Amino acid sequence: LTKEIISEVQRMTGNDVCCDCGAPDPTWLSTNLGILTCIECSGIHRELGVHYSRMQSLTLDVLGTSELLLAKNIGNAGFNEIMECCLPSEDPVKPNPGSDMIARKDYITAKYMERRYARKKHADTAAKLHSLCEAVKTRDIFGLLQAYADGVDLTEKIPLANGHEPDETALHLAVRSVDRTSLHIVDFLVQNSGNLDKQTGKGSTALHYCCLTDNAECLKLLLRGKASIEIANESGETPLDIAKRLKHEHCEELLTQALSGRFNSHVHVEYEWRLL
Ligand SMILES: [Zn+2]
Repeated sequence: LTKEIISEVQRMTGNDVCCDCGAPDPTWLSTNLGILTCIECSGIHRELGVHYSRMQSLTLDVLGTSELLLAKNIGNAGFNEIMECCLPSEDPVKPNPGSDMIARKDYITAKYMERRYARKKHADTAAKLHSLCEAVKTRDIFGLLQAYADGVDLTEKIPLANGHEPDETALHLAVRSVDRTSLHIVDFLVQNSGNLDKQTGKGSTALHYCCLTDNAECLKLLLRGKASIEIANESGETPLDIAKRLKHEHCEELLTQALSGRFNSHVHVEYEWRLL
């Protein structure tokens, strides 16, 4: 299963060269970005910290299918189309397979931390948030990626007109609007948001939302991201309380596992991998 998704990921057009230096056959995956790098560039990404890039060997390490949602939907070509859109013209800034560590470090820092080569699309804040909102509603992963390239705050409230509760973020919206074909939209937000605990005007966190609709797959992504299970909504309920009350067994079992400090390592989720 995971092996079949990995071979698919490796065969994606553009995934045959390291995202950052061109080295052939990259095998290191940045799970929150859906891209593949050579081992050398991989070493620099590790230094950036999990708030920027979470590395794992695609062919050597054991992975939960949930960690391949982004790899399956993004890929080097698509990612670089946005992140290297403004790479210098007559100034060969991008490292090549023979480049030293100092050179990869300077480029990788500028590319990912500074976003020096990304296409800055939107005319700031207001626009950025609106595009993020639309990207989620249309389930467009590259639209989410662009918002992230523009440096949008993924945890900020979005200009949503008919939200379920006031002050929803893109994560609240994503959780209640994605399905088996679009879990990766929720995943992108979970792996690139520093705070998965934002609350609606009624104190609801994305976890609460998951329990209200018995969305166990989104719930699994959130727990993997260590969203806090003890935050209560304005009525005093925690997500576990909601799950019990509505009798949503799967959600109850998952939250109870987490509550007892025994939650899953390699998190698998039901998704339309389309590997037939
Ligand atoms: Zn490389």
